[PDB]
Amino acid sequence: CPLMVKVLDAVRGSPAINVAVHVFRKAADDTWEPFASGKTSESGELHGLTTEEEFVEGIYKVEIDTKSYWKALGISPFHEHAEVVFTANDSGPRRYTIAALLSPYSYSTTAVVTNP
Amino acid sequence: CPLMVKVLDAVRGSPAINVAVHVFRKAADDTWEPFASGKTSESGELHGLTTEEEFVEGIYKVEIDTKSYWKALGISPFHEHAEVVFTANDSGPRRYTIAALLSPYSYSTTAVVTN
Amino acid sequence: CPLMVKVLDAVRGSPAINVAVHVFRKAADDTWEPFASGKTSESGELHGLTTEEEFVEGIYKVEIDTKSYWKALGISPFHEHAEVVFTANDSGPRRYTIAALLSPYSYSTTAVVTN
Amino acid sequence: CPLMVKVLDAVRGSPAINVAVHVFRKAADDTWEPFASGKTSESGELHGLTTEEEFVEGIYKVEIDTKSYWKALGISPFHEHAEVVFTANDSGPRRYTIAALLSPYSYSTTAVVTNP
Ligand SMILES: CC1=C(CC(=O)O)c2cc(F)ccc2/C1=C\c1ccc([S@](C)=O)cc1
Ligand SMILES: CC1=C(CC(=O)O)c2cc(F)ccc2/C1=C\c1ccc([S@](C)=O)cc1
Repeated sequence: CPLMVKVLDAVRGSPAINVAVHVFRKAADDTWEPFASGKTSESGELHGLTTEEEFVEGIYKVEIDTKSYWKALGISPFHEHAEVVFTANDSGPRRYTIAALLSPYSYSTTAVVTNP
Repeated sequence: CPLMVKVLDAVRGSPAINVAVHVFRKAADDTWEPFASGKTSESGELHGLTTEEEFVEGIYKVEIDTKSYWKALGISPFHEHAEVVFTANDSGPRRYTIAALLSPYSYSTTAVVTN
Repeated sequence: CPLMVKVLDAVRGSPAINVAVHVFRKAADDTWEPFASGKTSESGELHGLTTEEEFVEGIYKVEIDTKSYWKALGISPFHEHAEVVFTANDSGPRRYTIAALLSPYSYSTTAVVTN
Repeated sequence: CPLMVKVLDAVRGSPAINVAVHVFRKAADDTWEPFASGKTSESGELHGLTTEEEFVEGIYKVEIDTKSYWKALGISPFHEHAEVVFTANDSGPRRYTIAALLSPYSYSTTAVVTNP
């Protein structure tokens, strides 16, 4: 599994469950093409977005739909979403975990990049 | 000053100086329109981006060119840029400070909305 | 002002106001000696903790009473307090800003060391 | 496993390996008694610190030895260590993960608390 997302909720001290995530890849014409999407599980994790074969070199945007997550919990958050934009596989195949920590007016995102 | 940006460097423990920042507003057709830009000062701050007259309710994107910042320090970063997308509202508090803390493989962003 | 503290609230997007802060210096016997204290202002800041004459090289602990802050907002927090421990050095930059971002089950702290 | 530590390195985008961790518990006389210690593994994780039986109600301090970690990588960091202080098991047994993200002049710590 070459592309990982893991989301935590800094208000509840829990995984952030059912968080929608949309992945895009920059096309040759410089537009964002839809690449993959999904929702975090009970554990706050999202696996199986892509395969090594399909996950080629490129610039990727991981959109984490934070506003919808917070709204459902009765909180009016600041951000529309978190977007994490990065070049992937530009030195051969890697495994990426995008880790996000969510508060209503703040978020952090960290990448864990490993060589399999 | 309705909209300020402050950027800090978590590796050097300093303001992040000369970081390019580009602000966009979402247009009716859902495309991003350039709105304002600048570079952070020696205090890591960017002021005078817009005015209260111009800064109307709407969706905005603040783009922070973190990749160029790290490259100028000889450090290989993960992100192309940091991206902060939000709705500006007239209701609640109306001075917006977008704060950002930068590491090569991590960033955090916080909004300070005051009266 | 050799040592400043700024505290932000990540739930409300505001300065963290009236947060008690206690500063300690490590004594020769490795015990913590009270050094300075105060409460954050309406801007979430604490100034005038010490002077350049008094703020000598040594190990310091800045304790931020986050638990009481959350309790006053009716929110159940994880931590007893935030704890920031560091060596003050004369060599490098010498205005220290201890910045802290608070969530109920999370906090971040950053040091801004300037010239 | 009722007490978890997981540490990441925000400079290298990797787990923080061989990070020393010391756990203390507040005694009846208000002193910090040594409770458990260990080092993060290749995955940045530390397991097996304690057992449900030994992990009773109390106030705990998790000290993460960040300064030694950074020094070995040739970086002079700001903090001596991270200390995470919390009441545990004060409403019955829980499982705790203390998650830390490290930069030379900054750190964050989040708790993930689950009911088994
Ligand atoms: C070690 C670690 C993990 C691994 C895990 O949970 O399995 C993690 C996962 C997430 F989804 C979010 C954060 C973390 C984390 C540390 C951490 C990161 C950012 C912050 S922000 C900058 O306040 C604080 C702490
Ligand atoms: C109080 C505060 C300020 C205000 C200031 O210093 O002027 C600030 C400005 C920034 F550009 C970035 C962070 C902070 C901050 C606390 C803080 C925020 C995020 C993190 S991340 C999530 O580790 C950690 C600490």
